[PDB]
Amino acid sequence: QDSLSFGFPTFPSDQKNLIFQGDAQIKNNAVQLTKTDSNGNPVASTVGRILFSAQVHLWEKSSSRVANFQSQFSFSLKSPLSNGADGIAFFIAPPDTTIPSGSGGGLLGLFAPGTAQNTSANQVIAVEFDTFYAQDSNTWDPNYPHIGIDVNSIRSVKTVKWDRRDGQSLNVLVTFNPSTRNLDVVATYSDGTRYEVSYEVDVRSVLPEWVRVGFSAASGEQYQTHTLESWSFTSTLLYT
Amino acid sequence: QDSLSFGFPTFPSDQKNLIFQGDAQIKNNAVQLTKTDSNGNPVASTVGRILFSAQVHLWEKSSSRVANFQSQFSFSLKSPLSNGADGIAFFIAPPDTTIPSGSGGGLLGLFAPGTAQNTSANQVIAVEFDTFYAQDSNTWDPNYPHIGIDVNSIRSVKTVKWDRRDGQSLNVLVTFNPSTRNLDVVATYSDGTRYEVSYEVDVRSVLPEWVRVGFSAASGEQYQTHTLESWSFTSTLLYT
Ligand SMILES: OC[C@H]1O[C@H](O)[C@@H](O)[C@@H](O)[C@@H]1O
Ligand SMILES: OC[C@H]1O[C@H](O)[C@@H](O)[C@@H](O)[C@@H]1O
Ligand SMILES: [Ca+2]
Ligand SMILES: [Ca+2]
Ligand SMILES: [Mn+2]
Ligand SMILES: [Mn+2]
Repeated sequence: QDSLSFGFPTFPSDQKNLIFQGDAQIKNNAVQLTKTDSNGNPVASTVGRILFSAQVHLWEKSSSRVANFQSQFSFSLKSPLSNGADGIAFFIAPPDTTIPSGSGGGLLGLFAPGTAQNTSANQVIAVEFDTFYAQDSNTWDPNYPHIGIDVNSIRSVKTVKWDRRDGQSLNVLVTFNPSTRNLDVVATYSDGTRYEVSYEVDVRSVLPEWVRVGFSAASGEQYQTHTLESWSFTSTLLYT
Repeated sequence: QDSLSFGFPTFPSDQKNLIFQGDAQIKNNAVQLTKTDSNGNPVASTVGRILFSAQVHLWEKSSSRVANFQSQFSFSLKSPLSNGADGIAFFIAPPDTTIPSGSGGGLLGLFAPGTAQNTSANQVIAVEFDTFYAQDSNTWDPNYPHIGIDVNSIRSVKTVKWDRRDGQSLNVLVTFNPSTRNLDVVATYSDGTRYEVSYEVDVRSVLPEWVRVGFSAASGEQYQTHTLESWSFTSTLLYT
């Protein structure tokens, strides 16, 4: 289809169109990307991702068209630790994408250690909300919590300072305009605090014509829940 | 998802989200539901169907909601014969539906011969565009071409006389309003000739909560091409 849209105002346990990978599962009408024990507390060493089952037609070689897409979602992170980790990301990848071996912790379930900073070795565009930046292990990160735009590498092409707020929902709107090739991210907390970051990228040179969209999160030695609360997505092919 | 929408203005050969069954295949930017020969001519004894791959949440018991949905599509029928057969149908059925054994010809690839008129044995709602009605083999049909609403039986609960026009595209809008439980069908040719048929039906008592939607067509001894040219669909769960 040239156009596709879907909306999850909440996530009831009865799901048919989500691909669950790793530890991801539905609990209390939300998607818990990372594992929680019986009491709902976060645990270490866990990775989980979800993908929408239908493939999205991102661009079409034959017709010179590229999709205009918008992804709106909300999530919250909670941890009793002072340094909850590692973060959650909205991502776009080839349809057969699976969790790479050893992609836990700071790799966010998106990259393999050996090629995490090798741009010619990956095909992924992701928007990360990264809460762990210890310079000794997450050497590629700026030294503070941040929102980053990742294009084929865990070392973000761009980051902006962000504040992690325990148990508070962050609403995010990610949009891509094929005319300007701008990928824009706008995130807000309920008190109006706003974060914005934009990057120009030709998706046709990074991803295949058909892709799958979803979310990924992970926790290494440090941990926190990564709860996806709602998600709506729309995409339509346009002449450029 | 509570809401789902997709649009196919045309059908390029590179499809990823369609389930093809029987003889259905893409050809010249359209879906040819029934088999054609090397030159594009329709042939006898063929059945074909397509279904969109993502499942539609038609109703939700826990919340007492039922979806409002709209399906718009256009198709054309062509045949060397003056009495082409057998017809095309838009249908909604359980997700695992497959072509029933012996469902060719007048059964339109939707019902099994032995239970075609047994309402307690089927789970399907279909809107048929039936061009063949000989009473020796299609004993359940009115004696004229017709559009019909089928609820668990090949013997339509409601029909309207219709005119088959060789090679002309018919534009169809099928809508279901949960507030009134009315399934409405409006079909029009480009010159403005219009046909309408509606029926009140509680989808909750006929189909499961999750379903798949698609099209089916067949040709028995008499034949014609059944070309699906475009298709758009949208569904939204509503409390009514
Ligand atoms: O969880 C914090 C931290 O723990 C370990 O050091 C590794 O798993 C890192 O990749 C991760 O960033
Ligand atoms: O095609 C016309 C007619 O041919 C045969 O008689 C059978 O396949 C019927 O079911 C069909 O309606
Ligand atoms: Ca990090
Ligand atoms: Ca018939
Ligand atoms: Mn980072
Ligand atoms: Mn009929």
